[PDB]
Amino acid sequence: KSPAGFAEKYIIESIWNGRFPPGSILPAERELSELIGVTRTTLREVLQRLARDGWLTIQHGKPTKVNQFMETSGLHILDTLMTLDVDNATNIVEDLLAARTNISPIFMRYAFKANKENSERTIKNVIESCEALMNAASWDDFIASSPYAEKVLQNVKEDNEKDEAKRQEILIAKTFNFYDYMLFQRLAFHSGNQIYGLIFNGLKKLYDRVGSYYFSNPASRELALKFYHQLLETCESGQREQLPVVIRHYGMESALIWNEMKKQLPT
Amino acid sequence: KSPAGFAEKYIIESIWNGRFPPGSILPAERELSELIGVTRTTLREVLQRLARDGWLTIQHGKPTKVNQFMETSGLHILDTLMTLDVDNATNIVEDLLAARTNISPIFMRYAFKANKENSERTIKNVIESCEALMNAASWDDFIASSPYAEKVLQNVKEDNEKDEAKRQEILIAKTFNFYDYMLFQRLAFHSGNQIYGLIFNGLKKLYDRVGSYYFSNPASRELALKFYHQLLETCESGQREQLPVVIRHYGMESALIWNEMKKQLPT
Ligand SMILES: CCCCCCCCCCCCCCCC(=O)SCCNC(=O)CCNC(=O)[C@H](O)C(C)(C)COP(=O)(O)OP(=O)(O)OC[C@H]1O[C@@H](n2cnc3c(N)ncnc32)[C@H](O)[C@@H]1OP(=O)(O)O
Ligand SMILES: CCCCCCCCCCCCCCCC(=O)SCCNC(=O)CCNC(=O)[C@H](O)C(C)(C)COP(=O)(O)OP(=O)(O)OC[C@H]1O[C@@H](n2cnc3c(N)ncnc32)[C@H](O)[C@@H]1OP(=O)(O)O
Ligand SMILES: CCCCCCCCCCCCCCCC(=O)SCCNC(=O)CCNC(=O)[C@H](O)C(C)(C)COP(=O)(O)OP(=O)(O)OC[C@H]1O[C@@H](n2cnc3c(N)ncnc32)[C@H](O)[C@@H]1OP(=O)(O)O
Ligand SMILES: CCCCCCCCCCCCCCCC(=O)SCCNC(=O)CCNC(=O)[C@H](O)C(C)(C)COP(=O)(O)OP(=O)(O)OC[C@H]1O[C@@H](n2cnc3c(N)ncnc32)[C@H](O)[C@@H]1OP(=O)(O)O
Repeated sequence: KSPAGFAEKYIIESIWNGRFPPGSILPAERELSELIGVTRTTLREVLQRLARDGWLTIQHGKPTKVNQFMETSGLHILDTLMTLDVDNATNIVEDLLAARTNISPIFMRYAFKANKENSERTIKNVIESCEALMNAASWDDFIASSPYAEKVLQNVKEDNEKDEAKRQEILIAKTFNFYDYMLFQRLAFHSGNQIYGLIFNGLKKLYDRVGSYYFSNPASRELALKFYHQLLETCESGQREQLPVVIRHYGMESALIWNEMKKQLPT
Repeated sequence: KSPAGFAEKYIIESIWNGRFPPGSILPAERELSELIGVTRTTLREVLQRLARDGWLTIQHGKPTKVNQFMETSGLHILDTLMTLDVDNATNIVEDLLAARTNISPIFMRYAFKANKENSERTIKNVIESCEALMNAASWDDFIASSPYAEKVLQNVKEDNEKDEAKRQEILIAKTFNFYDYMLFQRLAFHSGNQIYGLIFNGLKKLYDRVGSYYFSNPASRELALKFYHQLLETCESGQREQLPVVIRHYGMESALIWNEMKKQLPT
């Protein structure tokens, strides 16, 4: 769908996986254009957006280079993080998603063990809210109920989509993501190790973008809700050993939904 | 024994664990002083150093406040991160160390299964250098040998300690840390998931501060080297499942060395 979007995605992912290492000089524009298979004019502007997003270093009368990162530019991994999306950084997102599956069994294990009460409260609260989000006649109906109408309206907004039916779906997606984030992030802080909770805080904007996209699929919400229940039942039963299975199982099943939805992406 | 260092440590860790949330108002200087148990004039200069380091917001005739950090200031987790050391953020560092123990079995497992050869090569490369660092007559002797004399001189420097005997010891500690970092960071990138490798990159400065301190103890170096060997044997034997045991064991033994060394910290 988008040749410009594809070129941006390729370069970014090439930098990410080390083909275009953070210090290196980018392949010549001619060779780079031939490589990715896009028009030379398209590539030349993609490089400029990519240098504004903080991936590249463009300079008059000099070879284009990949940026050094690691506080070299100062807040150089984060100014780029603001530009990350599902379209242009699919592999970066999937790595984060994989890591989320890998590490969740760790901090949720700590949380169910030292904060058995708090964990159950969190998961129950997410389940009730999500289940009230679904089942509702409309998004407004959900907001009209719910003890946290204020908190949700603060964090969930479209204000751009004007088609009533479409804005409704977007709001449902963002609201469900809102509670998915809450479940993982809050259980992360209940681990006793602030670093797990802090990671989610740092990545909330990207989290919101991918989540609002992922949970626009009804199956995504059904699967997650069912997964939340498994978490609750696993916690109250004190069955630790099942945690890595439940989470990895959900990671697998959510993976196949993700891959079906990965099709139809314009890049 | 440093009361000023303690006050700073208390405040920093209190922000970390949520007692003083990123938005909150700090307790008034007198009460905060009674609270931490340090003289208010000492606390008054500690607050000023803390506001220069980017933790607090002080204003004449107004309540001192904690800073927002998360994206509020935008990319603010780095302005504070550069000031952290073993003295003023002991608990923050211990959280990072625990997380390192928790997650290492994850990305090292991926690396041993998908990169068995490169993993063994990496571990062999680290073991040989460390064993050459030890056994060597001095740091200069290690540098005079070693195929990577240039690379190490680029990354390992004192340039401050004037006692030749003391500077020599510092260089040995920094050099061992150099290879400890290499083992974890490179196996993390060999996991296939760039995010694990990137975590170490982002925390390298703190890693170096803590490591040069930790590996200034000969037993720490002795212990780590033994651990590296076990990693090699775990990889070559293909016994992945043993990985979390080997790593948690080392986490245990390095912990008690850490705890013994925690005595004599001025804070
Ligand atoms: C706040 C905290 C979290 C922050 C985190 C947040 C993340 C928020 C997400 C946002 C996401 C957007 C921001 C992404 C921005 C990117 O950074 S993109 C991601 C890609 N980043 C990368 O660094 C690429 C990964 N790959 C690499 O770094 C390199 O390939 C490696 C792993 C360092 C090298 O791999 P290798 O094959 O094993 O090479 P190796 O044999 O080890 O030799 C390398 C060097 O070590 C030297 N060396 C080798 N052996 C020895 C020895 N025994 N002694 C001394 N030197 C030696 C070699 O001489 C060589 O020297 P150089 O010529 O390179 O200078
Ligand atoms: C870029 C890569 C990443 C980098 C990443 C950093 C990397 C790292 C290395 C650096 C190293 C330096 C290190 C620096 C150190 C620091 O500068 S940061 C130190 C700590 N910073 C923090 O932000 C810790 C913050 N902790 C907290 O905010 C809280 O403890 C928690 C855990 C999030 C909340 O606990 P909680 O009891 O479960 O709270 P909860 O029940 O959910 O209620 C809170 C809100 O949720 C709402 N709520 C509750 N139930 C519902 C419901 N059903 N529906 C809707 N709303 C609800 C409530 O209404 C309430 O609303 P608010 O009135 O507060 O606005
Ligand atoms: C933590 C903080 C991050 C959070 C950062 C926040 C930002 C986050 C971005 C967007 C946030 C939106 C979040 C809301 C919207 C959704 O919730 S989107 C949800 C969509 N779901 C996904 O994309 C799936 C994520 N990916 C995954 O969960 C994992 O990659 C999968 C699918 C479970 C695959 O697991 P895998 O270990 O990575 O790969 P795989 O080789 O197939 O599995 C290894 C198996 O072979 C064996 N094996 C182990 N190692 C190896 C090896 N190296 N080679 C071969 N075999 C191996 C193992 O035995 C294992 O089997 P079992 O352990 O079960 O016995
Ligand atoms: C993401 C960042 C990556 C890292 C990026 C590093 C960069 C940041 C700079 C530092 C880099 C310098 C490094 C170079 C210089 C050295 O090499 S310094 C190394 C010195 N060593 C240390 O400081 C010790 C590190 N700490 C550890 O390894 C682990 O905390 C320990 C010592 C193994 C113990 O932690 P633990 O496993 O979580 O707790 P533990 O009770 O002993 O055993 C686990 C049990 O606790 C229970 N538990 C229940 N609730 C909890 C809870 N809330 N918490 C803990 N355990 C719980 C569990 O049920 C669990 O059950 P089981 O395992 O028995 O089945």
